[PDB]
Amino acid sequence: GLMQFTLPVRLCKEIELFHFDIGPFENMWPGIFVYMVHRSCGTSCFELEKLCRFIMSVKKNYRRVPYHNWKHAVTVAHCMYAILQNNHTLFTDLERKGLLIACLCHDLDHRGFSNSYLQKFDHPLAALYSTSTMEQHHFSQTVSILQLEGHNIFSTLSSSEYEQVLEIIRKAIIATDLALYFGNRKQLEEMYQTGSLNLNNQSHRDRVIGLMMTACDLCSVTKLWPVTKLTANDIYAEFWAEGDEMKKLGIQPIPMMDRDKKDEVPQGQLGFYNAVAIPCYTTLTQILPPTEPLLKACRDNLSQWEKVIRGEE
Ligand SMILES: CNC(=O)c1ccncc1NC(=O)c1nc(C2CC2)ccc1Nc1cncnc1
Ligand SMILES: [Mg+2]
Ligand SMILES: [Zn+2]
Repeated sequence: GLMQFTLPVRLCKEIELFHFDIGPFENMWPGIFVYMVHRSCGTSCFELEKLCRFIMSVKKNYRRVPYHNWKHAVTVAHCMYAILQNNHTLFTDLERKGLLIACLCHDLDHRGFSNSYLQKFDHPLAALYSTSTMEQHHFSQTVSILQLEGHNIFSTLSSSEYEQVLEIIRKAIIATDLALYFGNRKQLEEMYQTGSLNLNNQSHRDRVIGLMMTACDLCSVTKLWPVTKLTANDIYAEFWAEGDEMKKLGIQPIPMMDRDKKDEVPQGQLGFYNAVAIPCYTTLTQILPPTEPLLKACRDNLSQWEKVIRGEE
């Protein structure tokens, strides 16, 4: 109860910045995450005996994939933590509790394949969920772990606070289905231009949290160039594996995934930052001004990829 976590000075300072890397030491990530809950939400809002067990069950149910892994979970939670702490008043005590849990669980039991690959493979999970396949799987795994004994971190909420918090987490996890991002950004844009946006409209908050979630989920692109560059490798390791699996199914895959089209990557990154990342953070900064560091860091990296093409690295 009087048992706050501390961190090495460098981590204590660097953790409050959007562009924080959580480092190569697996065994501190749980301490980092707990620390984020305790500053973001209070020393009280989760019983330590129960949080720590939830964290360790969630670690266990991520897999050893190059990108969609436990380290990705915690990066995404960190980024959400930075947004909450720079947007201190805008969000309820419940939103704070649910969104960090949402982020930690957002990719539970991911195998490193797209919704598309399950559909073309005819994987059972595509039968049981037609759209946002992995995302309904991830929310489903999250509820399963919450029902293990000594794992209900929410035990002390009222029935209705409980239903609110699980409903936050579910929409939050679903929003990480980038297929849904595009229209969710379009609608939020139109509501901020035409000034109709209202953060007491619960359908409006929903969209906003949805964008926050896209932003956190993509936040490897808002890191210092050396981190972005090296995470790009991890994401492509998965893509090229999927491309290989597409070919096995006798389907020439999209070039993003053809490991014989490695040359076309830097142009592909350009396309992506232009089509997706820049738009995401632009609209996010438009809505939540204190998140600009994300847009600035995104732009730097876009520029770093322009320099790649021009032969300058
Ligand atoms: C939707 N279009 C495309 O996904 C795209 C197209 C052409 N090339 C690349 C593309 N996607 C990505 O690069 C990418 N995608 C994603 C999710 C799967 C969708 C997440 C992070 C990414 N980048 C990244 C991350 N961390 C460090 N460096 C880079
Ligand atoms: Mg995902
Ligand atoms: Zn993710």
